[PDB]
Amino acid sequence: WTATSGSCKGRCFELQEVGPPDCRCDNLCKSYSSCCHDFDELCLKTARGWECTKDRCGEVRNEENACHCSEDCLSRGDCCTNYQVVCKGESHWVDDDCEEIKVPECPAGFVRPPLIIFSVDGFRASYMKKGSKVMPNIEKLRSCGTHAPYMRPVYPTKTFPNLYTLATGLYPESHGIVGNSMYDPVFDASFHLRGREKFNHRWWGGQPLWITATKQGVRAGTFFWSVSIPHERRILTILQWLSLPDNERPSVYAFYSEQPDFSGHKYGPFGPEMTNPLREIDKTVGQLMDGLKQLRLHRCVNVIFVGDHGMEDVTCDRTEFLSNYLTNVDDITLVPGTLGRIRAKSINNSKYDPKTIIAALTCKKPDQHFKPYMKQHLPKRLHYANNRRIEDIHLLVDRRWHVARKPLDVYKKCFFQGDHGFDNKVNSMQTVFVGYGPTFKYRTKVPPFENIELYNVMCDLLGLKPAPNNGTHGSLNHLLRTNTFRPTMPDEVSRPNYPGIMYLQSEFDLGCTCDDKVENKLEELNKRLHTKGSTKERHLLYGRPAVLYRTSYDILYHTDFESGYSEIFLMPLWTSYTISKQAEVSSIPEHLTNCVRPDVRVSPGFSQNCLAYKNDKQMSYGFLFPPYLSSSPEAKYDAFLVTNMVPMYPAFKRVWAYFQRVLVKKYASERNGVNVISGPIFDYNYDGLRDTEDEIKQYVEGSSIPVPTHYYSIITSCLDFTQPADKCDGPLSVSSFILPHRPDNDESCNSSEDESKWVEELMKMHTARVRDIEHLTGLDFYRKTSRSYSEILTLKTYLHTYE
Ligand SMILES: *[C@@H]1O[C@H](CO)[C@@H](O[C@@H]2O[C@H](CO)[C@@H](O[C@@H]3O[C@H](CO[C@H]4O[C@H](CO[C@H]5O[C@H](CO)[C@@H](O)[C@H](O)[C@@H]5O)[C@@H](O)[C@H](O[C@H]5O[C@H](CO)[C@@H](O)[C@H](O)[C@@H]5O[C@H]5O[C@H](CO)[C@@H](O)[C@H](O)[C@@H]5O)[C@@H]4O)[C@@H](O)[C@H](O[C@H]4O[C@H](CO)[C@@H](O)[C@H](O)[C@@H]4O[C@H]4O[C@H](CO)[C@@H](O)[C@H](O)[C@@H]4O)[C@@H]3O)[C@H](O)[C@H]2NC(C)=O)[C@H](O)[C@H]1NC(C)=O
Ligand SMILES: O=C(/C=C/c1ccc(OC(F)(F)F)cc1)N1CC[C@@H]2CN(C(=O)N3CCc4[nH]ncc4C3)C[C@@H]2CC1
Ligand SMILES: [Ca+2]
Ligand SMILES: [Zn+2]
Ligand SMILES: [Zn+2]
Repeated sequence: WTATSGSCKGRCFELQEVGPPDCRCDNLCKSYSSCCHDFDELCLKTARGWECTKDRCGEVRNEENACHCSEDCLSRGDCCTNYQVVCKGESHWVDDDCEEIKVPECPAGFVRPPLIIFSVDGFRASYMKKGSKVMPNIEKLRSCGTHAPYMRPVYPTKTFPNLYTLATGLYPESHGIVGNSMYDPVFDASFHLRGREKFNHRWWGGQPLWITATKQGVRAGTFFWSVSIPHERRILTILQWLSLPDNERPSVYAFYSEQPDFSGHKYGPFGPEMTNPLREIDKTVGQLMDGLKQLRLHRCVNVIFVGDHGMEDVTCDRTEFLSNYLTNVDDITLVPGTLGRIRAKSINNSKYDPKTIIAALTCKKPDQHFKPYMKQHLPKRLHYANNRRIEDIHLLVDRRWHVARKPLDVYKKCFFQGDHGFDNKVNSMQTVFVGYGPTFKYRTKVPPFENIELYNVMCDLLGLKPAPNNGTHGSLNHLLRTNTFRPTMPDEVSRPNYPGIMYLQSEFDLGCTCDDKVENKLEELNKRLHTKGSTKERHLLYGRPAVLYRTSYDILYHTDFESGYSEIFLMPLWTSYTISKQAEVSSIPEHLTNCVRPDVRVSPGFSQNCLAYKNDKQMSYGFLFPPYLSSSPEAKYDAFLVTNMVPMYPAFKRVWAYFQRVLVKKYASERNGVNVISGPIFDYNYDGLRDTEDEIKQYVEGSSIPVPTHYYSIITSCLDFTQPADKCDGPLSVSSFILPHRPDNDESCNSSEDESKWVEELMKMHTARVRDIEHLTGLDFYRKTSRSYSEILTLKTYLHTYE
């Protein structure tokens, strides 16, 4: 109920919100159907239009007009944005040569530079270059300010997940808006694009920028705009707010445009009809900047121009139908489109089974345009699992395609040529970022980065303390002129032990054998130095990783590698080695095929044993440092120590062996040496975070040896590849993966083929950030470099995309 009998007289776009059942006048009262009777008359004036003409100059104030050209208009804060150009012979912002803003130049009574977020829906990254001819304002912002070639959105590359991620710094799995459409089994309620449940507080988690500002004493405009309010009225409302008195004036604002997403759906990303929406957006930017100039704020305000996701070519005829795969199609509910989420239709049907659903969707058609996953097996870079709103079964859909339940869903609901939502590393899904103003750098290109990182920066732009979020605070300090947040390395929690030789061979009863008994002052003193750390500078290039939790572990030195061995998990947490360009691959000699050797530095009670692997018919083992890369015949025996061994499924061994035998040497050649850090990850509860000892769901049968959910590697070299990995003076270059440790290779449909046709493809899909591995392991890498710490943070957020 709303008693709409109140008035918006002197209340137009009020900032505080008045509670029911009184009538509202804010920029969202339309969407709630709760505006006062006179809202349109008073607050949405349209008369005479949005521009001053020559004949309106010095007119007599007529309050009916959308905006004004009367002499009193500047004091009132309500001129049309081109008033000074027509009536005072001033020039448009876009026509001025751009001059570095070295110091904020703000009017008296402005305590901080204000921030304006200019958000544009569906603004594909390539529009910046391809549309630059018809976007002079946006192109001036871009080239004078700070820009990225693109910004990576979050998955799913939908509007609500991405807009709320921008506002919070959180993965959708954490903020709770995991799609445009959601079912919550605990509330037993659905969230829809169209309807009233989406207004409920309970859906929205974390702490968005406007709330963070408010709680810390920084005033905010209201970010959201009812569709029916024209863009020109949005721009004027923001400029009016900027003219309020100091104690009433907000410091942070947002504009939002439904374009170009809206037209993009109809016409495709580059439909010839897409030029006009792009002109229109640019005209709107021009109005803002012209408007700020009039207020003398154009060298004072920080402006962020930012998109939520891109747009792809997608038609009716590229739809896969689940009814061509499943017999029991009427037993399932599908959330359809550019991603698929499946659950049971009724809670009271016990003949429903996910195992059989996945199976029926798995590599069934030669050309299949989607792949099923249990949510925990999705690539960890997507971070899309740890929410009760994300259904257990997920379909990742190929760019350009749809999934639907039955064909009727598509012709009785072609209309559309564009869509988005796909995997967030797909090129067509990337979006834009440009910062312009006093706190941003001048004429600066920065590398691509992810939208989760912005909340932190926007908080810095405003002097705010960000709420806990998924950004890495400091990783974007290179966008900023000043206002840097200067982070410090986390302290190490566990220090390592350094075991010498403490055990005789006969103390071990591991069921292992090795033919190593075939046997020198000079050369024995020398391998002893190797065990004490003499070649650690070669193999541990950036310091040892810090363990950021309470645990018990040993550092183990060898000729060819170094590891941090956990006495709790009975395996290394990490193993580190360097492979130069000149290094040769050898094979595992005949006599050492089944060789496993006891490590006289580590008690039998802290070791794996071979018998458990003998007995467990599903489980085999593999090695973290690869024997294929041993520097010498004598060094090769080090690679067979029971402390270099890790549990692997025979199907996964296929993937790992190819990686270690072929790919590592390939990267060494291509990058001029590589440093490799490899290890296990235990994430049974799929929260992206290291599991503790009491959370391990699977052990090698009959033993306390835990089975990893994933294996990672981090592969570092010199950004300038004319310098070797082990002798790099400058910035570093990195790529990483987090390979799921699966008992079959069902994920890769061509796996019955040679590893050269499918293994590297699988790794690319599971590319990762060093930061991703950090959360999963509780380790901190790159502790000792010659690089600045902010630069290292940037390196840790880097994702190698292969697009
Ligand atoms: C990305 O970043 C985010 C944020 O940094 C990371 O997510 C955080 O991760 C933490 C660890 O996983 C987690 O700590 C929890 O906190 C539990 C209580 O949290 C509630 O309150 C939160 C704070 O709100 C206030 O925030 C500010 C301060 O900044 C205040 O000033 C305000 O006044 C605010 O009110 C709140 O954010 C949180 O909301 C979540 O849950 C709601 C759903 O009910 C959603 O609305 C919302 O979207 C959040 O939902 C996400 O997170 C939850 C997990 O919390 C998850 O279920 C969802 O899937 C979704 O992803 C809460 O309302 C606290 O209870 C926890 O302590 C338990 O576990 C520990 C384990 O050590 C035990 O010691 C302890 O006993 C306790 O266990 C008890 O309960 C168990 C289960 O019932 C039981 O087994 C046991 O026996 C015990 O009884 C723990 O400390 C943060 O909540 C979380 N924050 C957010 C926003 O998500 C994330 O990890 C990062 N991701 C990556 C990959 O790095
Ligand atoms: O104008 C906006 C958004 C502006 C904006 C600007 C910057 C942002 O990013 C950041 F953080 F970087 F600044 C994020 C958003 N929108 C967003 C899309 C939906 C939201 N909505 C709703 O009806 N609801 C969504 C939210 C909300 N608040 N109160 C009710 C409702 C329901 C209708 C519709 C209006 C237009
Ligand atoms: Ca976990
Ligand atoms: Zn969108
Ligand atoms: Zn859209």
